[PDB]
Amino acid sequence: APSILSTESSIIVIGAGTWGCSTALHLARRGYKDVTVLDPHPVPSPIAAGNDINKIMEHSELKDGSSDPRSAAFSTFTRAALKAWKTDPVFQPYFHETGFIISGHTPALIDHIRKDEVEPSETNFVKLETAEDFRRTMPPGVLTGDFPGWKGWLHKSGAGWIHAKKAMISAFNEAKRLGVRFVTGSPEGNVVSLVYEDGDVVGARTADGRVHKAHRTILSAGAGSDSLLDFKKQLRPTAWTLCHIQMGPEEVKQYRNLPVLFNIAKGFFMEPDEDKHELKICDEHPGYCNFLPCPNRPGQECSVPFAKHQIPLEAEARARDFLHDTMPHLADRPLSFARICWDADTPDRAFLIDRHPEHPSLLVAVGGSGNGAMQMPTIGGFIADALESKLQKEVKDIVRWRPETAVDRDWRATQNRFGGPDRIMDFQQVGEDQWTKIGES
Ligand SMILES: Cc1cc2nc3c(=O)[nH]c(=O)nc-3n(C[C@H](O)[C@H](O)[C@H](O)COP(=O)(O)OP(=O)(O)OC[C@H]3O[C@@H](n4cnc5c(N)ncnc54)[C@H](O)[C@@H]3O)c2cc1C
Repeated sequence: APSILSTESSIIVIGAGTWGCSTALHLARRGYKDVTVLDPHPVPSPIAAGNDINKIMEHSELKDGSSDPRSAAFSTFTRAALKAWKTDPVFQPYFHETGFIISGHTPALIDHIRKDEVEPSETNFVKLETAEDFRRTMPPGVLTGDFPGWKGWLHKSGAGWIHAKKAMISAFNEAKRLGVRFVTGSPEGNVVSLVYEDGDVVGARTADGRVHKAHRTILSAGAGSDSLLDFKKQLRPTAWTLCHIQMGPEEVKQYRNLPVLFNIAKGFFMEPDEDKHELKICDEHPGYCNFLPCPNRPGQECSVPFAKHQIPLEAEARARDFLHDTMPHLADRPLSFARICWDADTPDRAFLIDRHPEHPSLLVAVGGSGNGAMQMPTIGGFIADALESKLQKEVKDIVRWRPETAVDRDWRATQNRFGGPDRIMDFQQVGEDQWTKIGES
C-alpha cells in the first residue's frame, strides 16, 4: 500500500536536468512543501542533455490525429510547451520564435518529409525549391551555399530555438526560490541506487551513504537513469555530437534571428549565442551508442554513457560537409568547442512517464528520445499530473510503462533517423586518436 499523497508528502526527484528542474518548479507551484532534488552535479550539469546553448522548439497540430495517436500525444506536449514559452516569465526570455526549416537532399528523404511531416500537419509552410529559397531565409552573407538536391519547408511561427541552458538555470532558480531543496554535487547528490522496503521505493541512497527517504521517488536522470532501475530495454542511451565555431564581433551581427535550418540527413545549426558568439552545429545521424556488457555482469550488451568534450573526427567531417552545403565560407573554420551529448531512446521514441507497476511509489520520467528539451516549461506539469494520478487521456497510454514493446529490442535500429553511415554507430569502434583535440594544441 503506497502512502496517500498530499502537499506534506516528502518528495524526491532524482536528476536536476531538463525534466528534473521542470518538475521541481511545477511541484513548488502546486503547493508541495517538501520537495528535494538530487543531482551529482551543480546546475547546469555537464552531462545533462539540456545543457546546450540552444535547442529546437517546434509545435505542430494534426489534420485528424485519430490516424496517429503517438503524434497526437506529441502535439499535446508541444501545444502546452509553446504556450508556456510565450507566457511563462521563467521561460519566456529564452524562446526565439525565428522559424524552423525541415529539409532533405534526396528524393526518398524529401518524400519522407512530405509524407510523414508535412502532409499530416495543419501547419502551412513555405515550400523551398531552390538554392535561392534557402539562402533567402537569412540575411545576406549567412547562407552562401549551393544546397545541391535540397528541398525544404519553412515553418514561421510556433517554432524556433531555445536557450536550454539558461532556461534550465531559470527554472532551477525559481524552484529554489519557491523553496525546493537542491542537493547538487558529489557525493551528497550522486544517487547510486534506489531503496526498497516491502517491494516499493522508500527513497534513494547516494554515494555518501545516506538514505534519503520519501513517500514518492521521481526518477528523471536522462541517459543515467538506465543504471538505476531495470527498465527492461525500454531506454537506449544514445549519443549525438555538436561543435562550436566562434564568430567575429563584426560578422556575428549578420547572424541574428535566424530560423533553424535542419536537414534530416546532414545536420542543423543555430544562431551564435549572445555570450561567447559561438555558432553550433550538430551532424545528424542515427546516433552513437557505447556497446559494452551491462554493468550487472551479463552477456547481454548495453549502451553505457560516458562524458567527453570532444567528438570523433568523423563527426567533425560530417559537420563540415553540412557547413559546406549551407555556409561554405565557414566550412574550414577551427572548432572552439565540441562534446558528445547523451539522451535515451524508447522503442517508439515517445516519452516514458508512468508509475512503476511493481513499485507504485516510484515515478519514472525519462526517454526524451531527442525531443525532450523543448518540453522544458511544461514537462514538469504532465509529470506532476502522472504523480497526482491525473495524467490526461491524450498522453497517458502513449507514455506509459511498456516493457513488452522493448522485447527483442534491436539496439542498432535507426529509429527514424538518417545521416552519416545510416546505421547506429559504436564509440568502441572509434580509436583514441580518432577524436577531436580541442585546446591546446
Ligand atoms: C545533440 C542533442 C541535440 C538535441 N536537440 C534537441 C532539440 O533541438 N529539441 C528538443 O526538444 N530536444 C533535443 N534533444 C534532447 C534533449 O537533450 C533533452 O534535453 C533530453 O531529452 C533531456 O531529458 P532529461 O531532462 O531527462 O535529461 P538531462 O537533461 O540530461 O538531465 C539528466 C540529469 O540527471 C542527472 N543524473 C545523472 N545521473 C545521475 C545519478 N546516478 N543520480 C542522480 N542523478 C543523476 C544528470 O547529471 C543530469 O543533470 C537533443 C539531444 C541531444 C543529445
